[PDB]
Amino acid sequence: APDTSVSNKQNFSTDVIYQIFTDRFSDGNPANNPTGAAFDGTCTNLRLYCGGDWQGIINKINDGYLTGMGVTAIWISQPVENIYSIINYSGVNNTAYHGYWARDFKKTNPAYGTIADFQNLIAAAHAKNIKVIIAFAPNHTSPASSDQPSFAENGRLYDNGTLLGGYTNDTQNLFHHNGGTDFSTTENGIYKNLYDLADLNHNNSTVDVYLKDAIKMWLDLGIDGIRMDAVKHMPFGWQKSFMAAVNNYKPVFTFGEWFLGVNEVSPENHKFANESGMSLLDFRFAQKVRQVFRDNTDNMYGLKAMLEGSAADYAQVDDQVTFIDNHDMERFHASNANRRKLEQALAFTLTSRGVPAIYYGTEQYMSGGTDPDNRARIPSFSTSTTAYQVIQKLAPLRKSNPAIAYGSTQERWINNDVLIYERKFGSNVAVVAVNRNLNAPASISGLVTSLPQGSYNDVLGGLLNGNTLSVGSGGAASNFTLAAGGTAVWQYTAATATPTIGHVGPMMAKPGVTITIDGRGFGSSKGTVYFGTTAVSGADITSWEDTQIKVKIPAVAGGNYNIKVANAAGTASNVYDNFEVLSGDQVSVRFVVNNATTALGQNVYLTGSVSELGNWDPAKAIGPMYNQVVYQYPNWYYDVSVPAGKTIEFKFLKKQGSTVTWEGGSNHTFTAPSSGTATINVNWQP
Ligand SMILES: OC[C@H]1O[C@H](O[C@H]2[C@H](O)[C@@H](O)[C@@H](O[C@H]3[C@H](O)[C@@H](O)[C@@H](O[C@H]4[C@H](O)[C@@H](O)[C@@H](O[C@H]5[C@H](O)[C@@H](O)[C@@H](O[C@H]6[C@H](O)[C@@H](O)[C@@H](O[C@H]7[C@H](O)[C@@H](O)[C@H](O)O[C@@H]7CO)O[C@@H]6CO)O[C@@H]5CO)O[C@@H]4CO)O[C@@H]3CO)O[C@@H]2CO)[C@H](O)[C@@H](O)[C@@H]1O
Ligand SMILES: OC[C@H]1O[C@H](O[C@H]2[C@H](O)[C@@H](O)[C@@H](O[C@H]3[C@H](O)[C@@H](O)[C@@H](O[C@H]4[C@H](O)[C@@H](O)[C@H](O)O[C@@H]4CO)O[C@@H]3CO)O[C@@H]2CO)[C@H](O)[C@@H](O)[C@@H]1O
Ligand SMILES: OC[C@H]1O[C@H](O[C@H]2[C@H](O)[C@@H](O)[C@@H](O[C@H]3[C@H](O)[C@@H](O)[C@@H](O[C@H]4[C@H](O)[C@@H](O)[C@H](O)O[C@@H]4CO)O[C@@H]3CO)O[C@@H]2CO)[C@H](O)[C@@H](O)[C@@H]1O
Ligand SMILES: OC[C@H]1O[C@H](O[C@H]2[C@H](O)[C@@H](O)[C@@H](O)O[C@@H]2CO)[C@H](O)[C@@H](O)[C@@H]1O
Ligand SMILES: [Ca+2]
Ligand SMILES: [Ca+2]
Ligand SMILES: [Ca+2]
Repeated sequence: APDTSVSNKQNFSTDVIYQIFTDRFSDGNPANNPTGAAFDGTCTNLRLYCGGDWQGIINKINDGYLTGMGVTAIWISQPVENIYSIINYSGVNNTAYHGYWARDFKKTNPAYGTIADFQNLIAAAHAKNIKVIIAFAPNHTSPASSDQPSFAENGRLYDNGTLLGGYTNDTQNLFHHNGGTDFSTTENGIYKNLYDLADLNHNNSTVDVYLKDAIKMWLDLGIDGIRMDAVKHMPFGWQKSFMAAVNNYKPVFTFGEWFLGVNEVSPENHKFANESGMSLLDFRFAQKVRQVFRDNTDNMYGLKAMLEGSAADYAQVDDQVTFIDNHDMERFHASNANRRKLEQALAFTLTSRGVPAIYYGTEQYMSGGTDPDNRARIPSFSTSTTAYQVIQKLAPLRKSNPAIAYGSTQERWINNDVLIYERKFGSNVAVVAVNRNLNAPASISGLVTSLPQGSYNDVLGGLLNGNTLSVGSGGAASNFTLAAGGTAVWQYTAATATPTIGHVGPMMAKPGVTITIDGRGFGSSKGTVYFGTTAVSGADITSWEDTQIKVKIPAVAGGNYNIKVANAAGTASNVYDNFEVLSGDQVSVRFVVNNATTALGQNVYLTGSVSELGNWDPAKAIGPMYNQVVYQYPNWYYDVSVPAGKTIEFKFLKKQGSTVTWEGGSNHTFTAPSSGTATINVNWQP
């Protein structure tokens, strides 16, 4: 099958996602609607259930609303059963309409539908070439109070109907009891509760095994991707072991929600996306786009800087999920704003690197403040809005032109208000011009591109006041006027002679697992696949065609490898780096080191005899470790994904910048559990 096939669960770069807030999209089955004080059929009270369900989504898939727009993927509110409580937060009733207050990760939220309904959704979507992503929020259960067990459902967690425990009298320590986070530090936000939500303790074996078994149930139901919620608030090491469980079973595109504020560039964020096994929602992209196209707090130079910086900071920038708004922030389109601002932001996002995700209702020019005002019921299913047409015209390009899906990004023309950028992959090219100034046109002279000589029509057909482009020899474009608010897209596609890799997924797994290599120019005959210097050919290459290769990871030592392929003739492709071969199945283990004193700025890290611990390379040591919440300085702790059942030697380090101080004595040693969790507690050796 080609890279663009709906069956490709490992690559969403050729797709356009539609963010569906289930309760607010379409009530296709009034019979499953909640009743009484928990429901408002008019959807005036945005904190109660309005009735939106999976049958509704199926209907909108079948009547062409989404397909007519060029949407090829959707994500939905967490499908698992939520609490049924109607919580009164200071005179206002609140329900779990949003799906984030889970009580049973192995059952469905009856308001959205039954397991049968979910199966029907997966089937209907796939029949229309639409992939399905589910939100999954394993960070917590629901609102709770340990002193007041009668409040809500006391954050109780059930295992397919069987009660495991609640927040009160939690002798099993299924949850954290460290108060609520104040977001002061990453550690603080991980081991303390978000709001009043009962924080799950992933170091508890029951919780660990339960959640991994739960996600596998959904994987078996045929989901195509996972949107991990609140990933900045769960142990990064545990999450890596979670992604390993997923990838070593049935790998599907996974990305997490890690909020970044305006002007926030986070090295931790980058590292997480680069080493966790999942990518992230591109807040850096979203926030900059809002600054430039919505709030006028930065110009095109800032947009360019974001594009160049992110392409260098994220190992796989093409896996970051882009957007201009979501279910938490104010909708991009302000009531009194010119609609062209939204239309340009959409065009920009749809033609830029990554995986575009459009919040439901954006195309209907919905406006709204922060939660819950940004969650109104979609007011119309009109295909006649300009925004709907913009998406309809550009979304399909991610499938037809690989430069959009996998291409590099290069600024070709720029000033305060104008940015003309080029996407290029193999012989494929796309050039996009955007003039955010709604009052002043710009004279574009001296524009040079990789487009072959010829005349190019605006893919938007002038919808956003674009124009035709005339390209002479050398890719030089004839002088033209870019209209005020003008947005144009010019593109070129052609066969690529040389094998070219545009995407690889998953990027982390143990040997034997099948990975998907997408691109162009692979040829129809099986070639060779390289993991570092190791060559793979023949039987282990399950399938091979021009745009997609399915190949099993060879039994090489755990570590980071460059991926490369060669066609049957022996011509080598470009290198796709940062592939992590795991040393085997993974388990999450908590390491605790006692009496490790340090100077301000100096932190403790973990190093060891397996790749999961950096193979004794301080530059790849695990950390910085924590020392405030679960354990207190001079004691440090950290949760780490390590190969199950392996005997591992390790030591702790104290690092100040790249300056390292090693534990003295012999290495510490332990054998990781075969499944579940474990805690290894040792003393710092001088
Ligand atoms: O021994 C003393 C005492 O200890 C214990 O009590 C402590 C608690 O255990 C501890 O958690 C802590 O609770 C307090 C909080 O720290 C504090 O912040 C405060 O919480 C308020 C909050 O400040 C209010 O704003 C309000 O919250 C609102 C939000 O503002 C709304 O936006 C909304 O939210 C929900 C969203 O609508 C949902 O979509 C979803 O959000 C998800 C996002 O959409 C998604 O993108 C993201 O990634 O993930 C999100 C989560 O899935 O869920 C949101 C949360 O439900 O609605 C909420 C609710 O109205 O209200 C909260 C609650 O009041 O006050 C807390 C109570 O004090 O501190 C306690 C005291 O130290 C013991 O439990 C106790 O018995 C002991 O006596
Ligand atoms: O995000 C919050 C902060 O995180 C990081 O801070 C960590 C430090 O870099 C790391 O050294 C350690 O800090 C411990 C000190 O090493 C240790 O000496 C002692 O600190 C003393 C201090 O020496 C003394 O001068 C002062 O009067 O009292 C301090 C005791 O509170 O304990 C420290 C731990 O409490 O761990 C820190 C994380 O907990 C970032 O480096 C920092 O910039 C962030 O603000
Ligand atoms: O990769 C080949 C070798 O791998 C393994 O060796 C690793 C060690 O097992 C591991 O402990 C660590 O070694 C560090 C020491 O633990 C640490 O004490 C220090 O050693 C200093 C020593 O303190 C000092 O007295 C002496 O003068 O210099 C030593 C350094 O040469 O740093 C060590 C790291 O440089 O990392 C080792 C890998 O680098 C296998 O155990 C070994 O058999 C293999 O040959
Ligand atoms: O002609 C090559 C040149 O094209 C672009 O330069 C633009 C510049 O961005 C505009 O602001 C204005 O000064 O016109 C120039 C072309 O004459 C590229 O930005 C530049 O890197 C490239 O060399
Ligand atoms: Ca319904
Ligand atoms: Ca947490
Ligand atoms: Ca890369």
